[PDB]
Amino acid sequence: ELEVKNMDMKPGSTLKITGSIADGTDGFVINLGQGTDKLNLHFNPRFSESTIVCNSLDGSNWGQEQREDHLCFSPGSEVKFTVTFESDKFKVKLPDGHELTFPNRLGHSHLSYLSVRGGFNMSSFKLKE
Amino acid sequence: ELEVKNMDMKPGSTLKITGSIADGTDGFVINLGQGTDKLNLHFNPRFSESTIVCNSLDGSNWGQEQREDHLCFSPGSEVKFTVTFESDKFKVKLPDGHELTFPNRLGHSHLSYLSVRGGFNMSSFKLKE
Ligand SMILES: OC[C@H]1O[C@@H](O[C@H]2[C@H](O)[C@@H](O)[C@H](O)O[C@@H]2CO)[C@H](O)[C@@H](O)[C@H]1O
Ligand SMILES: OC[C@H]1O[C@@H](O[C@H]2[C@H](O)[C@@H](O)[C@H](O)O[C@@H]2CO)[C@H](O)[C@@H](O)[C@H]1O
Repeated sequence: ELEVKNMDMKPGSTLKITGSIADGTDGFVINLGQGTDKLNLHFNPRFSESTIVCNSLDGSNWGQEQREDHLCFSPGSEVKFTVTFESDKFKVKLPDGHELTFPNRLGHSHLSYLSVRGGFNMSSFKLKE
Repeated sequence: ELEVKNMDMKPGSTLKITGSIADGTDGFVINLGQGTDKLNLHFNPRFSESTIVCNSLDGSNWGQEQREDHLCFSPGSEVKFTVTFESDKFKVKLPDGHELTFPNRLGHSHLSYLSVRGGFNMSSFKLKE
């Protein structure tokens, strides 16, 4: 339920998130955007469905749902995701090395809100230039 | 206006902040507390007065002000602060190992709100128990 607010994530920067995935959890959520009603990227690993459902949020309506069946990490372990923001798109680097890519459909050249929902408890985040 | 809402900082754990002091600023603030109304530790380095002002704020009530002139850093530099929360006091470890201490006046055994004002651009946040 943690929520970082008013950060300055410009294009080219890299956000490094390390946290722990609660035992026996269905999944979790990492939201990046301008605010709660505007999520440029909604990274959501569903252990239940065995997928990483990524999607965007523009107020009330979600965008087309994209899915990646490359859930190669487990609960009980503390892992790290490295998502690098780029005007054109985001590249999330999964803990097992596999890079993902989600489009910046909302045209936002600046992120400022992050929120950790679900069974993930992040111990630290690092914003690189 | 940067604010980390919803953290789970209990006594014993340690927050480890890192950032850049904006060139030309007169100071910056790091608030640790229950919210905007309740601040258990208001950490404020004044380059304009060359001290570090520490105080507590119970909604409207600002406690007795503490001033520590061990302000051995300047703007344009990257500093590191380590805040250990003992339920009885806050111990702030300055960039140069010098340790400060501020009594937990509001008697809380949990901190869930961080906020940064002033000319400090935060790059790291690590919280571990
Ligand atoms: O799209 C991300 C969004 O999905 C919601 O659930 C979807 C579900 O993934 C989809 O298969 C179904 O058709 O619609 C549901 C929404 O009504 C989640 O509830 C939400 O948290 C996001 O993860
Ligand atoms: O106690 C922290 C608190 O300080 C206020 O500033 C004081 C200042 O310390 C004092 O020298 C001056 O005489 O009065 C000011 C206002 O009462 C800040 O206004 C407040 O934001 C905190 O930083």
